[PDB]
Amino acid sequence: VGAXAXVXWXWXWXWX
Amino acid sequence: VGAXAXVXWXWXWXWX
Repeated sequence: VGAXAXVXWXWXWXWX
Repeated sequence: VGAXAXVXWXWXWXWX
């Protein structure tokens, strides 16, 4: 979660 | 991964 990969910013799901 | 939860900083595994 949050920032990098997963649920949030960068990779996987959400933004970036 | 990275910063928040998962593999890295904050929650789950790594630091914080």
